[PDB]
Amino acid sequence: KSACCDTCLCTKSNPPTCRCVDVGETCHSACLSCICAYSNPPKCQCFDTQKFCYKQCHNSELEEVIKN
Amino acid sequence: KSACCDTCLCTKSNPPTCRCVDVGETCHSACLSCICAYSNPPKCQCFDTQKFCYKQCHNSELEEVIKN
Amino acid sequence: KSACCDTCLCTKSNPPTCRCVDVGETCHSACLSCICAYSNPPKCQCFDTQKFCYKQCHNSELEEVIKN
Amino acid sequence: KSACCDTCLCTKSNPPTCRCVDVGETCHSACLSCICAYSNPPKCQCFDTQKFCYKQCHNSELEEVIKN
Repeated sequence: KSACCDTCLCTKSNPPTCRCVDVGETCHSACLSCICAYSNPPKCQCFDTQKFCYKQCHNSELEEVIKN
Repeated sequence: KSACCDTCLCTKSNPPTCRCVDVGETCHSACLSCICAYSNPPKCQCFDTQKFCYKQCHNSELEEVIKN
Repeated sequence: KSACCDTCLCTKSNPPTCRCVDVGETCHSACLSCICAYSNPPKCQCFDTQKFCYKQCHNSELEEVIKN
Repeated sequence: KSACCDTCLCTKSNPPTCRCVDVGETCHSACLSCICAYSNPPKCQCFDTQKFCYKQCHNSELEEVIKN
C-alpha cells in the first residue's frame, strides 16, 4: 500500500529524531525494522527512526500524549 | 515507584486505551509484555495496554506528537 | 515537513517499481536523490525508486496520464 | 519521428501543462532541458513543459498513476 503514519513522535531536540508508533497486524510499507509481539492477532510496531514524519493515514488524530 | 512512564499515549476513545511508548535497554518494572529489537544496545518498548497512565519518571517531555 | 507524494508512478511489473514525479523548488523530506535543473526558480524531482508509494500531499489528483 | 513520449503527464488545468516523464540514458530528440542523475548507467528525464503530448514510442503503457 502506501507509506503513512497516524502517530508520529518527534523529540524536541534539534535536529529532532522521529518515529512512527502506530501498532497493528503489520507495519507501514516503508518500514525497515518491524517488531511484533507473539500474540494472536499479532501486534507490530515500526522501530525505525528518521528526521521526518510520514503523512497521516486518515488525517484524524486518534491518539494524544497525556501529560502524566 | 520504579514503574513509571514518561510518554503515555491514550486514544481519544471512551473509555480510552493507553500505553507507554518509552524506549530503552529495558522496560519499566510493571511491564508484562516488553518487546525489544535485536540491536546493540537493545531497544525495548512495553506493548502493554491499560486504561490509565503510570506516573512520570523525570516529569520532563522529551517527545511530542507532530500533527503530520 | 512530511514525506508525501502527489503523483506516484508505478510500473505494471511485478513486483512493481515506483517513484514520485512531483516537481518543485525542493523534494519531499524522504528523498535521497533530488535532481534539479539550473533555472530560477529551480525545478527539482526526486529520482528515488521504491516498491511503494508515499501518501498524497493534498489527496487531489492534479495530474493524469494522457494515452498519447 | 525520433521525438516521442511513452508517458505523457498533463495537469487537469485549462489550459493543461504537459511534460514527458520518460527516464533513460538519454532524452527524446525534441528535448531542450534534459536532466540526468550522476550514476552508471545514467538516468535522464526531460524537464520541458508544453501544452501538448508527443506521440508514443512503443504505443505501450509501462507505467500507471497509483491513486495513493
